[PDB]
Amino acid sequence: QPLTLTAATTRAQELRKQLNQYSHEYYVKDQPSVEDYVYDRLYKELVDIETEFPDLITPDSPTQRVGGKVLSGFEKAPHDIPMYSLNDGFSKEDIFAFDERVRKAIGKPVAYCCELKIDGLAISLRYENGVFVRGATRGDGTVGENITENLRTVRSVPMRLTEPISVEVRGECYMPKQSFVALNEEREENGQDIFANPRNAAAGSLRQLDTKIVAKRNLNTFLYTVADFGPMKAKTQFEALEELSAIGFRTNPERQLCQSIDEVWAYIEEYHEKRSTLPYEIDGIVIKVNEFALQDELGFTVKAPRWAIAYKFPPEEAETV
Ligand SMILES: NC(=O)c1ccc[n+]([C@@H]2O[C@H](COP(=O)([O-])OP(=O)(O)OC[C@H]3O[C@@H](n4cnc5c(N)ncnc54)[C@H](O)[C@@H]3O)[C@@H](O)[C@H]2O)c1
Repeated sequence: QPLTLTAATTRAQELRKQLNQYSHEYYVKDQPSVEDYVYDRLYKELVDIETEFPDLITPDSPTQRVGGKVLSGFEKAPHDIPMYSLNDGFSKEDIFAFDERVRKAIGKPVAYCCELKIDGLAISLRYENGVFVRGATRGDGTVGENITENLRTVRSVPMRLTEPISVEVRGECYMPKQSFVALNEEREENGQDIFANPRNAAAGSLRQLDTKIVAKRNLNTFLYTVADFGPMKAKTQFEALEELSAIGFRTNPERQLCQSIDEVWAYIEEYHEKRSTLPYEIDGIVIKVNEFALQDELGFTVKAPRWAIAYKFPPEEAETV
């Protein structure tokens, strides 16, 4: 073990503080001081040390936490069903290793429902008898910020479902490139810190206390998770996407159900190219175990599901100069 117990402990402490500090600025202030990959590199090191010396994992470690503390100002939005993060992949190997773990837990190969990781803000919508009653941010996974109002200024968010059914679903809220571009040119004239990336613009907007502003910003959505099914009958993630659409939610069409891990990778390769042709920023791919009975079997860890993995994409910005 290249690292000695002392070297890893001290390193894990440095890493824990440094990373925690950065999370606070990124979630609790939507004003990060470091690039996302700088954070990711450091985060990845912590994970390696924690994996090499599990005895060093502490409750305060960022590996044990999701998102961040709620931005006071708004009303607290407890989550009846917890929200999480996802485990990341940065190589074809990671994708294959993930498949390898799954196969070992299921005992056979499984088909994956692949989707584009829409780069925006995480949201949760609550419906009671077809009526939109609450919209929330992910927060720290157990308590978000109530942003129902703000969310009602968004066209795609349906006010009443197609059936007077009660359900809870999650998805993403974003700002198309088209508008990110525009908005900024405007803010510049108003001498305001033009938004860094489409992600922070959306987050900066939705977490704005004055809906008056929010309304004019122009955001869209994509729903991809059913938290509380109510009377929904889908047994697979691929079906749930159809059902979510069918009851009135906007859902992303690029999804593809893959029967082999080779197909998953090709899907990843594919959209990594088409990327530019899309009107919305995507920060990767989300590979999901299609069968729900199986997702239940795999379960979650303190921070993320075992039945999914997110292949990360550097922002096209960094692939285009
Ligand atoms: N620069 C910094 O200081 C700093 C600090 C903290 C975190 N970060 C960044 O935050 C991110 C990690 O936080 P994260 O919890 O979002 O981890 P993650 O990037 O692995 O995220 C998954 C999230 O993506 C979303 N998503 C989009 N499309 C989806 C789909 N089809 N299916 C399922 N989910 C979908 C969900 O909202 C979900 O919470 C990284 O990009 C990291 O670099 C940066």
